[PDB]
Amino acid sequence: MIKQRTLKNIIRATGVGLHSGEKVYLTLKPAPVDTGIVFSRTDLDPVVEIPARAENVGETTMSTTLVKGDVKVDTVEHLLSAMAGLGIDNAYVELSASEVPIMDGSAGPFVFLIQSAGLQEQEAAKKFIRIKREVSVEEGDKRAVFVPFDGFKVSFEIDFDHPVFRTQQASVDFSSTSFVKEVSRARTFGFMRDIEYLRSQNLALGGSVENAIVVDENRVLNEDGLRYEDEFVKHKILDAIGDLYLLGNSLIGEFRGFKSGHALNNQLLRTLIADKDAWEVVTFEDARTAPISYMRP
Ligand SMILES: O=C(NC[C@H]1C[C@@H](NC(=O)[C@@H]2C[C@H](F)CN2)CN1C(=O)C1CC1)c1ccc(C#Cc2ccc(CN3CCOCC3)cc2)c(F)c1
Ligand SMILES: [Zn+2]
Repeated sequence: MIKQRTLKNIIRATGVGLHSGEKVYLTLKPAPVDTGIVFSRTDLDPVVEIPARAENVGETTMSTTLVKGDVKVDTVEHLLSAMAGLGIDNAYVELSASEVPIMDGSAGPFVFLIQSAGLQEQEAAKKFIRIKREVSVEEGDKRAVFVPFDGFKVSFEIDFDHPVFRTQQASVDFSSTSFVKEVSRARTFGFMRDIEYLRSQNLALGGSVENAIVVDENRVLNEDGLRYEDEFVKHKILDAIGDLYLLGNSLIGEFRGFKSGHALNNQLLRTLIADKDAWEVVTFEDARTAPISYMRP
């Protein structure tokens, strides 16, 4: 029987918000069965908790933000990506400030910290959202789709008219490939002319070559370049896996992104949730016949 997972031990990390530039103390705690991923602003009195669910997603343009009243948690997608990748169902994420720390701009540091601490199987069936019908959303030339698939796979395409863009297309079947190996280390990227604008608007305050691929007109400015030839589209898949986990359960299905980002990802989740014909919740009493498997805890 495929069991729910939480953390074996507490994880503590320190970092900077990409946008806020604020120093932030992060604590990941075990949580009981059927808790889900709950973010917790522990710098406030009282403490403000926000389940990492589609219903709590704020209307911002820079990253995935969770909101309850006018309290926010910015840039949740890379951490939620790591949680999704390692099959963590239940955890409390405590933050000393409004923004998840950016770390190296990937999920690599999160997956390392979590796998260092280890994982704990819990005595309850892991619940999955199975895609039963195609659900798509469009806005201009951008598309995001859910397709039925006996497993979990993400296909992504970006199309920048830019000398730096390499393959802009990638597909990964996670039933037969590591989230860790393939996608976790893939860093966010910023173009010089966007970074200049965002800086002029007091955004990108934490950004550096240490936590982002910096792309001018022609080339990566980072001194050690790219971690993968296809790091850009790999990072888009990382962002998708993070937004997909706002469903609050691992997906049995395929996601296809074409020039998609968090706004359209959020639109897809909300239409999927609304269309109960297109999805159901399943458990697996026998992992040997399940279409997905997880790493030894
Ligand atoms: O939002 C940024 N990139 C968005 C990229 C990545 C991807 N989205 C994601 O990954 C989502 C969104 C979040 F990124 C996380 N998940 C999709 N996407 C796009 O579609 C872009 C074409 C629009 C971004 C990244 C780094 C910095 C940065 C920075 C920075 C600022 C200053 C300096 C200092 N420089 C020193 C040298 O002289 C210039 C300044 C260095 C880096 C920044 F200001 C902005
Ligand atoms: Zn990202």
